[PDB]
Amino acid sequence: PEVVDWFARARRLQKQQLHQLAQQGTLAGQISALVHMLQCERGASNIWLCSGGRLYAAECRAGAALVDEQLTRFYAALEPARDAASSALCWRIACAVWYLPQLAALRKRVRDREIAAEEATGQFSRIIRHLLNIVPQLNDSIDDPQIAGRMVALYSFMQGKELAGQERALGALGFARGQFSDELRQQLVDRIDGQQPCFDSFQALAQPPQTALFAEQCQASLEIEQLRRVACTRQPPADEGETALRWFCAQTQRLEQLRGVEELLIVDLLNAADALLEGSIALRLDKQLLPLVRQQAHELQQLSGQLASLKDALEERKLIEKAKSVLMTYQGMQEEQAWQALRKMAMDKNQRMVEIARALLTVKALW
Amino acid sequence: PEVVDWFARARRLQKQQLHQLAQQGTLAGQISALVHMLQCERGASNIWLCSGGRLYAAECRAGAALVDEQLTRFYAALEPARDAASSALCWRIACAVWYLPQLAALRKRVRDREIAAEEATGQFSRIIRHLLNIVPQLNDSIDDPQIAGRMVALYSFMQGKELAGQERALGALGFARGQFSDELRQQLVDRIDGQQPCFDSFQALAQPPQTALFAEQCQASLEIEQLRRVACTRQPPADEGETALRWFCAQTQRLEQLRGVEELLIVDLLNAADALLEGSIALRLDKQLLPLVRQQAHELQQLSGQLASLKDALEERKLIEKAKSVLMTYQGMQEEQAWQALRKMAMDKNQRMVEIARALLTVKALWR
Repeated sequence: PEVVDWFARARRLQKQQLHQLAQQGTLAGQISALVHMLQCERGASNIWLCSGGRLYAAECRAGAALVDEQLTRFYAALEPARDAASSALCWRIACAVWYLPQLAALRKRVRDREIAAEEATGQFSRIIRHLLNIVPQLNDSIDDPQIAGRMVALYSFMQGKELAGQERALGALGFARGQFSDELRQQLVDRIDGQQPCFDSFQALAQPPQTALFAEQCQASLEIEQLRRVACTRQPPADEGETALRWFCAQTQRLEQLRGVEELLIVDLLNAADALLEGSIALRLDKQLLPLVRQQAHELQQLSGQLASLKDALEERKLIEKAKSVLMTYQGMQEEQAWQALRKMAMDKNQRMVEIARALLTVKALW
Repeated sequence: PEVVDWFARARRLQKQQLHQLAQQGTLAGQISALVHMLQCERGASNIWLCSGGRLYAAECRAGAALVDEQLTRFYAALEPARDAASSALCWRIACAVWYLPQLAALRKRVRDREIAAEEATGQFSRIIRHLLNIVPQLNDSIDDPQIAGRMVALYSFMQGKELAGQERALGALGFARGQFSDELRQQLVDRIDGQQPCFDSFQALAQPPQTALFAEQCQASLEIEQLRRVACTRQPPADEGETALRWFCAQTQRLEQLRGVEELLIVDLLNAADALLEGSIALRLDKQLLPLVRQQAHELQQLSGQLASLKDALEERKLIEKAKSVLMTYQGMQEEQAWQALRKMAMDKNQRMVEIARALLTVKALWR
């Protein structure tokens, strides 16, 4: 009866949407490439600055050029959206497009070394962050469940990879100074913690050949694992940039492996979109709308937001200090020992430290 | 340059969306009213069935008439929505409209008493849930930040009120039987804890005059609180329906108070809609997109689905059983004592029992 008409419209709308999957997939792929080159540029700039202008100048120069190439292709890929993007998507594109022109200024300062590594790192990260924020919004305008599923798996991956890039940066800073402040250490830990939800989401949503590829091509790194423990537990070697470089090179190799997988996710998504363009109701509705999947996308985007917010960072640190007190009081731990205990529980349960701390505070009646 | 170009198109699109506000606001109001009448019918049918066809026949008949009256208005409010409906909104609407025609069959069984109170309760609840699921979807085509914020606050409130209604039904069943099984008790507890995030979300998002009205009009009930404690602790009195009625009536007054506030929210939303028709980027962005607000709507829908799913219910019970074992082993608690401890922590911390359970399993290396 009336029901048939609501399905007829839903189906009409979805068939129209079919024709935008190509432009949408291409934009996502183009955002991925730009972000990747920006990640390369951020890395080279970091070493350039931490080395006092001794190293990686060539890489900075090649990086910037490759970024400029991808910028062109990104602006090209935005064209289809000019007369089709929703209000919310337009806002996301606007914020991303707003920061891009700052590259000129930023590069000059990196070149002249009139900026600190943490600052330049922060500015590259912000540009990247707003570019990535386009993706989930892109997904809100995609009705096909298979493709929306692939978009969220891809975004999850891209977001984990970005947090891996921030791990590289923060760790390089610490090893270059020869010390990790408690602040820097916490940020490093937060960048490592944060990857977990991202790649977990990716594994839950990806296709079997994709996760197979991930497990094979992106194996855990012993050296990175050891270096993480060093940064979190003791003074690094005073080898004047040598350990920083070992860290940087190992992380760079990991990031290149991740990129190899990411490129395949984008190929698979484009091919899948091509295929589609070749033509109980409640149970069916969840499979069609994928509400929990799209929520996951929003949660990762939100997690990203919080890591870039000082308000949020200090809020979470408040909880962690509280949880440390509980361990200090009821368990006779020392401050550093309390922090390490929470950190260890976070690793073992695959949760962030603030999640462990909140958990401890909710059941504190038992202490 | 290009920047202003994107902002210009956004503003322009938003301006155009102002024209859908009246029908979106109206549809939300008609959904609210239909859900309310269905809640009245659910409760009447429940007393009719639990009293073995002795009480509430008049209320059932009247309630059904009111529902039919609102269905007409609901179906009318759908006509304008058609022209602006996204694919996902179409699906939500189709789902809700798919179950509506089943009311006739359900009522006949209710009259003939050829259905159990829990079964009749569940079928009303299912129609209600799909109607409610339309509301958050309404936001996928609402660009205005203030309105979208109002829609989520309303949905949060509507959802808390629905769960309060399920609390009434579950408690009445238990008191009518003279016993709460461990099962019925968990479902009751779950309906009560579920209300917390709904009304917390409403309070965070509503306007000060709206939270004010709520704080004054919908104050906690000592009688309901005492009866909750009875249902969760000891055996209820075998007074052949007397306590059940006491429960039902207290809860029904509570729901009418909530309804008063809900009607205000709708009036306010409509006024705001009319007044709109007649009118540091990370900062501007958040204010405009309201990611936290969309997150809240997500979570409440998630909670809603979980309470409706046996898979989800049993997944969560597994966690609660594990947490109980932890208390039984490392703290020497009896099983019932263990369960009571978890429920207690959940009230005190304003979290669901499964969240308390998860918290304890997360840190149990500390007890080890």
